[PDB]
Amino acid sequence: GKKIDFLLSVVGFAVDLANVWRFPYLCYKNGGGAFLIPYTLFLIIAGMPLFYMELALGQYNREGAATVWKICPFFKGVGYAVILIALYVGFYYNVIIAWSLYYLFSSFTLNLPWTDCGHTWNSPNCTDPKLLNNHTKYSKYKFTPAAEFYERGVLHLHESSGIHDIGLPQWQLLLCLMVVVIVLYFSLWKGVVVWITATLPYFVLFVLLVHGVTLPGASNGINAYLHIDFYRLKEATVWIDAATQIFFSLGAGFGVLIAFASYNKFDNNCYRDALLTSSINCITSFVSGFAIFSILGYMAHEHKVNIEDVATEGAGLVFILYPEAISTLSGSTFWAVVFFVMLLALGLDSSMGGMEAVITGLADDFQVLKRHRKLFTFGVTFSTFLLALFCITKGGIYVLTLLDTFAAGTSILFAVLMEAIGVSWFYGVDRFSNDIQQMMGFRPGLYWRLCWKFVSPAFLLFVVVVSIINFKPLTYDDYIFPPWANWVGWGIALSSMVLVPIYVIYKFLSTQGSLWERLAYGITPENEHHLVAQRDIRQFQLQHWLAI
Ligand SMILES: [Cl-]
Repeated sequence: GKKIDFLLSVVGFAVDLANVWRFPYLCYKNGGGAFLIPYTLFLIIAGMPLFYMELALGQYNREGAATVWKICPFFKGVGYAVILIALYVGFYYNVIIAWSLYYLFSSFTLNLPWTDCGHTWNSPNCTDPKLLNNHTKYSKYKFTPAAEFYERGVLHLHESSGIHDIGLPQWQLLLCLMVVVIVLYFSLWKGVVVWITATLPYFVLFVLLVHGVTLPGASNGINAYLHIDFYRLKEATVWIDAATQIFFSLGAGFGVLIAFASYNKFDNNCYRDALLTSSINCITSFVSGFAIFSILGYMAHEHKVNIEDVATEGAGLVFILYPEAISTLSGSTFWAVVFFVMLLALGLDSSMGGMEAVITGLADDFQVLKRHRKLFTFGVTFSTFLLALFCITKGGIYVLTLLDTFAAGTSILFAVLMEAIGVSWFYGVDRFSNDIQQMMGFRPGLYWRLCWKFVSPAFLLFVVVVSIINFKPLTYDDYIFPPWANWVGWGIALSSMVLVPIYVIYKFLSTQGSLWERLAYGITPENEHHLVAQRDIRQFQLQHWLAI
């Protein structure tokens, strides 16, 4: 009875829109398996400890992303940075849900629009494998009925020459975005059915696996998935992608975990939560990759194209793959409806989590907003609506790619690294362990403390540095962005990165007293500031810095 509720809760917590939409094309962009090795390694080493850290911080301090830094006042800039990262992601995260709503609306028919050519949106080059009996060597084969539908009857991308000619918003995606935004606002306006939003993703995935294994070309897709290329592992692109996707799927670095845990019971078991979430995430990622590559092998067989060229490597890979596998099921209309309802539910839940992450973080800092949740929610929602309108234009896919590349890459990694440093070195891993013992009754093991203090920061710093010194100019399949687009993306990435040093400078300059007094007040918890006048600061001793 109640244990069923516990199950539903944990499984729903372990699923995300990321695992269903983003992981497929990141695994396919790399070799598959070659992406799972770095994925699992980083998952354990950095993701599990930092997920546990964020949950414990939120639970113990009962604060959001920003105000939780009363323990170490100099990192409120890190809190602000994660809130800004969360605000940036929503702009394009809400457009991926409008796509799901459009596909659901298009799915209410006995002849799915992506099954064959002959529609108003099909180009003369549309090739239906059933209606007819090569393809360069390194193009992405955009002439299939499903790709044609996605890019011309939904995106209308054929009316944009690049990110310099995005055009005007598409009026159908406009209505879908309006509906999504209204639903979010009315689901968030009055405070902080989910049963069927945690079981459906696994039923869909199970059906996908079982059915796609038994397809004419799935064997070669599985063989490609299970073949590992280490010369790919020697490039750091896979490592950067794996780290970013880990922090996307687990929800760390967005302020969502801290805000959600601020409402948890003080005695809730965070260690069990972290273990279960990480295990489910790993298993789900592996199964999702398996099914995705089985479908990719099927399409490679059907279209007589190389597996590396069958589908796009960016956002929309799912909107091509999943319709193409649904069209081969019996009663495909029912399956399309079910699948796109599943996508809508998952996306709405993820957007609600992120928007709540932002609203709670900003309301804890300013009480006026906390007293006017309706108006503040409306403001956040309307800003998101406009900055997402930017992404539903004819060239909106280019803007979405730029955002999905730059709004949480080196920025989210840097923010999580700063969180770990502030919690482990300046606040004290020993103090954090004592707090965890006070909450849950047992102290964290040596592995957790080592990961929090040395291992996870080291790997995070390595990946952050490598993502900067080894930066590949942005591209969308065969399209190469103009040089200024990369500068715009890097400015977007820095807009949140610079909030940490800027706030450190501001806090230092605001505090009164001599240099040492200002430093002590900036590194001491606000509830122990009376000790500063007594010249009793742990951080000014070697024992604090040599503590694990
Ligand atoms: Cl994932």
